[PDB]
Amino acid sequence: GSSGSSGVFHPVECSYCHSESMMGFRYRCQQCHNYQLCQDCFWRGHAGGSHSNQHQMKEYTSW
Ligand SMILES: [Zn+2]
Ligand SMILES: [Zn+2]
Repeated sequence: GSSGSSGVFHPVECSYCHSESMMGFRYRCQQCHNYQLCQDCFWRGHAGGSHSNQHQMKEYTSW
C-alpha cells in the first residue's frame, strides 16, 4: 500500500481485500466476532476455520 496523511483519513477500506475504490459497502457477518466484507468479497464469497460460508452478512453504515 501507499498513501499520504494530508487528505483522506480512515476511508472506506475492507478488512481482507482491503479495497480502495468506493463501490462496495460495510457488510458485517450475522453471528461472528470480527467479520466485515464488501460487495466484492461477498460476490465471490469468503470464509475460514472461523467464519463459515453459510454465514450471511448485514449491511451497515459505519465505515
Ligand atoms: Zn472486500
Ligand atoms: Zn460468520
